Amino acid sequence: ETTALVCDNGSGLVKAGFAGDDAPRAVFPSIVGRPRHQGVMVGMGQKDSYVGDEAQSKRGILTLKYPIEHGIITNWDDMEKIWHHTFYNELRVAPEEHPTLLTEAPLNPKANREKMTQIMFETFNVPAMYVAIQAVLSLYASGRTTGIVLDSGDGVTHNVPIYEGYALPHAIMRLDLAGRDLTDYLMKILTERGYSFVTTAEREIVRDIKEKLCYVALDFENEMATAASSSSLEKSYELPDGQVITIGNERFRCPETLFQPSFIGMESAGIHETTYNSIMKCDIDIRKDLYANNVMSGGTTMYPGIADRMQKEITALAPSTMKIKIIAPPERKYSVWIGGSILASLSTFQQMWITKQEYDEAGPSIVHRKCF
Amino acid sequence: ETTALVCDNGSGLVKAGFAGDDAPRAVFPSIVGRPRHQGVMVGMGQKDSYVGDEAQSKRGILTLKYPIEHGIITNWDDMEKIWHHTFYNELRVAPEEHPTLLTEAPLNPKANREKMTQIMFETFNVPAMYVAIQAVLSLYASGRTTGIVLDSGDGVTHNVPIYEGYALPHAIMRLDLAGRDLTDYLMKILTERGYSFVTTAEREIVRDIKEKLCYVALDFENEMATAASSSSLEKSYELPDGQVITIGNERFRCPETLFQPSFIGMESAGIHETTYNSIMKCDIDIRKDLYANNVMSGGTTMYPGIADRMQKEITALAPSTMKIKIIAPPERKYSVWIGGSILASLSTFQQMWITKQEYDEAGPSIVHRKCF
Amino acid sequence: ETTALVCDNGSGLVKAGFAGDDAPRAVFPSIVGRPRHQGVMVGMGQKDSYVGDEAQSKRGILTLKYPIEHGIITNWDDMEKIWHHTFYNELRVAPEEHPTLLTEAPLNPKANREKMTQIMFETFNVPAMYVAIQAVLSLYASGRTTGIVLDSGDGVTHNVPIYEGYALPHAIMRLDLAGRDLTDYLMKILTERGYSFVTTAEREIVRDIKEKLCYVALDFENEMATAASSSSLEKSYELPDGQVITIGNERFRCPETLFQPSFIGMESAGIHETTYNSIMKCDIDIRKDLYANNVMSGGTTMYPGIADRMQKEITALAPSTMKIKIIAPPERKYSVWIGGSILASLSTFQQMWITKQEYDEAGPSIVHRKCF
Amino acid sequence: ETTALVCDNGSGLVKAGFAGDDAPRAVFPSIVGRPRHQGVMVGMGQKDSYVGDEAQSKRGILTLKYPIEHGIITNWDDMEKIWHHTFYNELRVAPEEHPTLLTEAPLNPKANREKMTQIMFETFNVPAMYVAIQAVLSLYASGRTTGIVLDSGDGVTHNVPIYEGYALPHAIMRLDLAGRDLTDYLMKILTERGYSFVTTAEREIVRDIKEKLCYVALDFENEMATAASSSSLEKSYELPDGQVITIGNERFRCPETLFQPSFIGMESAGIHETTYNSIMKCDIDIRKDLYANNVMSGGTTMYPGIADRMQKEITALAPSTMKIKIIAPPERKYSVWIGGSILASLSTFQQMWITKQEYDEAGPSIVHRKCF
Ligand SMILES: Nc1ncnc2c1ncn2[C@@H]1O[C@H](COP(=O)(O)OP(=O)(O)O)[C@@H](O)[C@H]1O
Ligand SMILES: Nc1ncnc2c1ncn2[C@@H]1O[C@H](COP(=O)(O)OP(=O)(O)O)[C@@H](O)[C@H]1O
Ligand SMILES: Nc1ncnc2c1ncn2[C@@H]1O[C@H](COP(=O)(O)OP(=O)(O)O)[C@@H](O)[C@H]1O
Ligand SMILES: Nc1ncnc2c1ncn2[C@@H]1O[C@H](COP(=O)(O)OP(=O)(O)O)[C@@H](O)[C@H]1O
Ligand SMILES: *CC(=O)Nc1ccc2ccc3cccc4ccc1c2c34
Ligand SMILES: *CC(=O)Nc1ccc2ccc3cccc4ccc1c2c34
Ligand SMILES: *CC(=O)Nc1ccc2ccc3cccc4ccc1c2c34
Ligand SMILES: *CC(=O)Nc1ccc2ccc3cccc4ccc1c2c34
Ligand SMILES: [Mg+2]
Ligand SMILES: [Mg+2]
Ligand SMILES: [Mg+2]
Ligand SMILES: [Mg+2]
Repeated sequence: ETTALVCDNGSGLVKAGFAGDDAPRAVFPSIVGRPRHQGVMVGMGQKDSYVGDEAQSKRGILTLKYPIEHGIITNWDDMEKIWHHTFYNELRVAPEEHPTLLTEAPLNPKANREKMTQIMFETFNVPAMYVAIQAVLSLYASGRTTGIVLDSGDGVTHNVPIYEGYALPHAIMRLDLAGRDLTDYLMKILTERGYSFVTTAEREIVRDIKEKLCYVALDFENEMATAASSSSLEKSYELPDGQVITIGNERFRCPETLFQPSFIGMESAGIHETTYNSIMKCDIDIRKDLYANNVMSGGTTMYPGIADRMQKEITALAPSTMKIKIIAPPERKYSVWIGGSILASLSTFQQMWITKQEYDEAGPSIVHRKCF
Repeated sequence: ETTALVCDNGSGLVKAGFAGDDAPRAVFPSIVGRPRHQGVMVGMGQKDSYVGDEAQSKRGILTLKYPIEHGIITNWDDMEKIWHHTFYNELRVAPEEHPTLLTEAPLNPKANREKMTQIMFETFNVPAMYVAIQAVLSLYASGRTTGIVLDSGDGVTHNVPIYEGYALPHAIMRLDLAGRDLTDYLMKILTERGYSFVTTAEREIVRDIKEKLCYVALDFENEMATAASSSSLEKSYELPDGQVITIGNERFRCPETLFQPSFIGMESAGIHETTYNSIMKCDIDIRKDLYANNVMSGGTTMYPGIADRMQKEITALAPSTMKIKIIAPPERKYSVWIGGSILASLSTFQQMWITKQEYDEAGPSIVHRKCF
Repeated sequence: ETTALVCDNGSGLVKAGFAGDDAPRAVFPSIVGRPRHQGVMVGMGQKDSYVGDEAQSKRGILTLKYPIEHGIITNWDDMEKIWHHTFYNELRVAPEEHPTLLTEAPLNPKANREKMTQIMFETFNVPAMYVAIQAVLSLYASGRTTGIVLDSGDGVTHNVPIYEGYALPHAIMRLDLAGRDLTDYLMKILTERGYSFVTTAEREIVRDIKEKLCYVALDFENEMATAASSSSLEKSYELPDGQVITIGNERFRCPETLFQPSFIGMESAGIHETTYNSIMKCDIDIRKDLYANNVMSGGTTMYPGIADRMQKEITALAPSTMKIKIIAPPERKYSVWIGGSILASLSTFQQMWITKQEYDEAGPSIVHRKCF
Repeated sequence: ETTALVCDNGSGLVKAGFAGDDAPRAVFPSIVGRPRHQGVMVGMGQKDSYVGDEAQSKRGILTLKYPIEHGIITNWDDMEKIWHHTFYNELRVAPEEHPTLLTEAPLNPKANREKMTQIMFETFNVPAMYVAIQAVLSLYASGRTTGIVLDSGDGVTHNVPIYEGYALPHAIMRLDLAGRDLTDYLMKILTERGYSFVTTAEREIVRDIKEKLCYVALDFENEMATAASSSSLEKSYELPDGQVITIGNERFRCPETLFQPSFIGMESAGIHETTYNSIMKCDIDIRKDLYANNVMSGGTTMYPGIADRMQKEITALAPSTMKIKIIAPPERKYSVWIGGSILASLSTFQQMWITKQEYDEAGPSIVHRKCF
C-alpha cells in the first residue's frame, strides 16, 4: 500500500486515477453499448457489449446506454461493467490493494450509496472506501474553505454553500438540468434548420457540436436581434460523414436554458436564481463570504461567457453594496477529481475510511452516518 | 343589514362565511396560478389566471403562487384577486351590505394592516370592518377566557397567553415554522427514497401526502429503532398518475421538525419549548391557569399524536407538582373562524367596528389603535 | 337599630363585622388593584379596578396598591372603595341604620381623623360614629384595665401604657417597622439564595412565605451557628408556579429585624427596648403593674417564639427583683376587633358616639376633642 | 510581583487589563458559541467552541450563548472558558503571578461569589483575589466619595447611594432591565417595519443597530408627533448582507423603555424613579449631596440624550429648591474598570486581598465577610 484510487463516476464521463496526482489518467465516457445488428462475420474480435471509448468509436452499430441518469445509477449491471473497465482495462490496477474514493451528488437516494458500497465490498473487494460529496471537493481543489459551489456536471447541477468547513444542508439546491438536457434541447432546435439527429449515436454528435460552437450570450434579447443581421453569428461544423451544417442563433440559445429553464418546460429557476436562493436561505452573517466566493465546477460551466453572465445576473439580484466574484478555474472540468486526489492524500483522513471489517459487522447502512 | 362576513384569510387556506354559523361555507386554498404553457386553442373558456379550487384542479399547466408568505401578504395584486373570488365567486355576496371581519397573525408588519383596510374601503367598499387576532379567537371559540394558544397555521405558529381576557403582549412567541416548512422538508426527504417532487404542482401533492400518512412519534428515538425492523411502519400512497410511493420513516420524521427545528436548520426552539418559554415570561400567579389551558388551533396541530407529544414534553419542563392539560377540539382546524363568527354575532361588539366615515377622516393608521 | 358596625381598617387587612360577636365576618386585605395589561376581550366580567379578595385571586394581571401606608391613609379615592366594598359587598349591610366604630393608630396626622369622619357623614351617611385607638382596645379585649400594649400590625407598632384606665400619652412610643417592612426585607434576602421576587404580586407571595416558615430565634447568634451545620434548619415552600424554594437562615433573620432594626437601616431601637423605654417614661410606682402585663396584639406578634424572646430580653433590661409576664392570647391577631365589638356593645357608651346633628353644627374638627 | 489583574466580567462584555493603567486592554464580548452545523472538512482549524471575538466573527455557523444572565453566572463550564480565554489568549499572562480583582453587581446570589473564588483558587491558582462591587468603583473612578450611581450595564441596572465612603445598603435598588432587554425589545419592534431578526446571531446585529441609531427622546410624546411628519427622523443602516433598513420612531422608542418599563411589561418604575426612590430611602440630611452627584456608568448610559432626560425627570420629582447634577463622564462605559485599576494600585489596599492561605483554612465562605 502506497496510494489510493480516486473515481469520479460522473453521469456523463468517468474520471478516475490515483491519489496524489494532479490530472486523472482514465477519462472515458460512461457508456455501455450493445450491438443492434446481426453480425454475420461471427468471431474475429466481437464482444457482447462495449464500454467506454471502444463503445464510442464503434457507435454506428451500437445502441448506447448511459447507466447514470440524474446522478442516479439506474442499471446496476452496466455500472458494474464500467467499474470493471475502469480498474482493469484502463488503470491496469488490482482493486484489492488500493482503497477507493467514490463520489456522488448530494440529495441522491439512499439506495444509491448502499449499492455502491456493496459492489465495492464483494465484486471488487477493495480494502476500504469512502463516498465523498462532489461539491465540497470542488472547493477543496480550489484551496478554499468557504464558498458556494455551482457543480454543473452532466446530469445534475447543485449548489452547496460552505462556510469555513461547515455544510449548510438546508440550503442545498439540487436541480435536474445539465448537459444531457442541453444536448436533447439542442437536437430539438437543430431540427428547425433541417438536421434530424435522432439516434443515440447522433446525440454523441450533438454533444460534440455543443462542446465546440456554443457560447453564453451576455444579453440574450440583444443577440436575438443580431441573428436578424445573420452575418458573423453563423459558424460551421463538419459531421463524421463530411457534411457541413450551419448553425446560427442555436449557438447561444442552447446554453440560455441554464438561465431560463422554461425553454425546455421546467418549473424551476435558472442557475442565477438557484445560486441566489441558496444564499438567501443561509444565515445573514455569511452572505459576504458566499457572494465573494462563487466556485464553478463540472463540465457544463465551460461555455465561453458563463462566468460573465452569472456575475451580470447575480449582481442584479444581490444588493449593490457588495462584490460578486465568480471564480472559474481553467481546470474546473476536472476539479472534482483534483480535490478528491488532494483529500485521499491527506494524513488527517485515514481514520475516515470505511474498512471492510467495519462494514460487514455493521452492515452497508454504515455509509450514511459517515457523511453529512 | 342582518349579518356580517367573517374572512379568515390564512396563509394556506381561505376560510370564509357569514357570522353566526358553525362551519365556514367557502374553504378554498389561497392560490393564484398563471398558465406557464402556450395555449394553442385560444378561446373556449381560457382565462389569464385562476384562483382557488379552479387553480387546484387545473394545476398541471399552472405555476402556483401563494400570495401570503409567512402570514405577510407579499403580492397585493393577487391577494385582491382572492378576496374578489371570495365575495362574488364563492359566497355570491355583495361586499357593500355586510361588515367584514378580517383576521391576521400577531406581530405582523404594520403595513399589512394598513393595506387590508385600504383595499376594503375603496376596492370593495364595505360598511365597516375589524381586524382581529387569530389566536385570541381560538380561545373565544373554545369557550374560555384564559389560556395559552398554540395557533399553528400554514405559515406561522405563535403562542399568545391570555389570562382572563387580558393579553400579555410581551410573552407572545411568534415562530416561522408551519405547514409550508413541513411540506418543503417532506419533499426534501422523499428524495432519499427516490421520489423527486420539484414543481409547485408537486408541492400540492406532497401537502396531501402529509395530510394522510404523517403522524407524530411519541418517542422519536424509539421509533427510529422501529424503522430498523421495517415491518408495520410503511404505508403506501397513490399519486395522481397511478404510481405508488412507499413512505417509511418519513411519516414521523416530518412532524418531528415541529419539535426539533434544527432538521430544517433553524436556530429556534420546538413548539414545546416555545410554549414553556411563553409561560415563564408571564407572571408567576397565572401559570396555574396557563398550564391547565393549552389550546391548540390551526391546521398543523391536526397530526395524530401531537396532543400526546406536547403533553409528554411540557411535563418534562414544567415542575411536576401541577397538571398539564393540552386541549385540542376535533374542529380545531376551523377554530379561528368559529370564534370570529361568534365575535361578530355579539351584541357588545357593534361599537368596535371601524366604520368608513370614521376611517376616511382619520386615515388608514386608525386600525392600529383599535387592537390589543 | 339593634347593632353597630365595627371596622378595624388596618394597613394590611380589613377586619369588619357587627358589634357583640366574637369573630369578624369580613376579613379581607385592603388592596386595590388596577389591571395593567391590555384587555382584548372587552366584557364578560371585566371592571376598572378590583378590591379585596377578588384583587388577590386575579393578581397576576393587576398592579396592587395598599392605600394605607404607615397607618396613614394616602389614597382617599381607593380607601373610599374599600369601605364601599366592606359594607355592601361583604357585610351586605346598609350604612345608614348602623353606627360604625372605626379605629386608628395613635399619633397619626389630624387630617386622617377628619377625612374618615367626613367620608362617613356624606359618602355613607352613618347615623353616628366613633374613632377609637387600636392599642387601648387590645387591653379591653383581654379583660384588663392596666397594661402596656405591643400592638404590632402591618404598618406600625406602638406601645401604649395604660394604668387603671388612664392612658399616659407622653409614653406612647410609635415605631414604623412592621409586616410590610419585614416582607420587603424578606424579599431582599431571598435574593441571596437566588429567588428574585420583584412585582407587587410577588410581595403577596413573600408575605405568605413569612406567615408559614418564619420564626423568632431565642438566641440569634446561636442559631446563626446552626446554619453552619445546615441540617434541620431548612424547610421548603411551594410557589404557585410549582417551584419549590429552599430557605434556611432567612427564616429567623426576617423577624430578627423587630429586635435589631439596623438590618433594614433604622436609627431606632427594637421592640424590646421600645417597650422598656415606654415603661421607664412612666411613673415609678406603676412600673410593677406594667411589667406584669405585657399584652401583645396585631398580626406581627404571631411568629412562633416572640413571646419567649420578648420575655428573654426585657428581663435583661428590667431589674431582677420584678417579674415580666408577656401575655399573648391565641386570637391576638383579631384582638383589636374583639375589644371594639365589646366597646360598641356596652351600655355606658351610647353617649360617646359622634352623631351627625352634633357633627354638622360643630364641623369636622369635633372628632379630636372626643378622643384622649 | 509588580502589578495586578483587574477583570470586569460584565454580563455582555469582558473588560480586563492590568492595574495602574487608564484603559483596559482585553475588551471582548463574553460569548461562547458552539457550531450548530455539520462540519464536512474536519480539520484545518476547527474547534469545539469559540469564545470572545472569534465567536463573534464566525457567528453565522454558531449558536451564541451568554453565560451571565442578569449579573448571575448561569453556566460555570463556559464562564471558566472565558476567564481562560482572558488570561492566556488575550492578556498573554500567567494567572499565578498576579493577584486578580473580580467585580460583581450588588444583591447577587451568595453562590455566585463562592464559585468565582473557588475557580480562582484551584483552576487558575491566583495568589490573592478580591471581589469588589461594580457601582462603588464607578464613583471611585470619578474622583468622588459621595454620590449615587446609576450603573446600567448589559444585564442589570442598580442604584447605589454612597455618602462619604459609607454605603447605605438598604437603599440599593437593583433592576433587571438593561442592554439585553432593550435589544430584545428592539427586535420586537423592528418586526412591525418588516424585519425578522430571529437567531441569536441576529441579536448581535440588532445590538449594533442600537449602538448606532438609537437616542433618548427629551419629550417622548412630542417625538411621537414628529414621526407623523416622517421626515428628518428616519435613518438607514446597512446590514452585513448589504440590505439597507429604514428605521423611524424605533430610534427613540427603544431607549424609552429605560424610562417606562411597561413597554416590555414590567411592574417596576423607570430609572428616574428608581433613582429618586433610592434617594428618598436615604436619610434626609444627605439628600443634598446625592441630588448634586448623580454618576452614570455602564454602556447603556451612552445613548445621546440620556443625561438630559434624567435631569429633566428627576427635577420633576425632586423639590425645586435643590439642584440636580447628572455627571456623565465621556469614558463612563469603561468607568467600572478604571476605578478598579485605581483600587488595585493603592497602598491602603494590600491588606484587603484574600490570599490563598487565608482562603483554604477558612473556606469559600470567607468572601462574604470581606465586602460592604
Ligand atoms: N468544453 C465544453 N463546453 C461545454 N460543455 C461541455 C464541455 N465539455 C463537456 N461539456 C459538457 O459537460 C459534460 C461533462 O461534464 P462532467 O463534469 O464530466 O459531468 P459528469 O462529471 O457529471 O459526467 C458533458 O456531458 C458535456 O455535455
Ligand atoms: N388533517 C391534517 N393533517 C396534517 N396537516 C394538515 C391537515 N390539514 C391541514 N394540514 C396542514 O395545515 C395547513 C392548513 O392549516 P390552516 O389552518 O389552513 O392554516 P391557515 O388557515 O392559517 O393558512 C395545510 O397547509 C396543511 O399543510
Ligand atoms: N400567622 C402569621 N405569622 C406571621 N406574620 C403574620 C401572620 N399573620 C399575619 N402576619 C403579618 O401581619 C400582618 C397582618 O397584621 P394585621 O393584624 O392584619 O395588621 P393590621 O390589621 O393593622 O393591618 C400581615 O401583613 C402579615 O405580614
Ligand atoms: N455606544 C453605545 N450606545 C448605546 N448602547 C451601548 C453602546 N455601547 C454599548 N451599549 C450597550 O451597553 C452594553 C455594554 O455595557 P457594559 O458596560 O459592557 O455592560 P457590562 O459591562 O455590565 O456587561 C451593550 O450590551 C450594549 O447594549
Ligand atoms: C461525506 C463528505 O462530505 N466527505 C468529505 C468531503 C470533502 C472533504 C474535503 C476536505 C476534507 C478535509 C479533512 C477531512 C475531510 C473529511 C471528509 C470530507 C472532506 C474532508
Ligand atoms: C384586535 C383584537 O384582538 N380584537 C378582539 C379579539 C377577540 C375578541 C374576543 C372576544 C371579545 C368579546 C368582546 C369584545 C371583544 C373585542 C375585541 C376582540 C374580542 C372581543
Ligand atoms: C378615643 C378612645 O380611646 N376611646 C375609648 C377606647 C377604649 C375604651 C374601652 C373601654 C371603655 C369603657 C367605657 C367608656 C369608654 C370610652 C372610650 C373608650 C373606651 C371606653
Ligand atoms: C467589597 C467592596 O465594596 N470593596 C471596595 C470597593 C471600592 C473601594 C474604593 C476605594 C477604597 C479605598 C480604600 C479601601 C477600600 C476597600 C474596599 C473597597 C474600596 C476601597
Ligand atoms: Mg461530475
Ligand atoms: Mg389561520
Ligand atoms: Mg391593626
Ligand atoms: Mg458592567
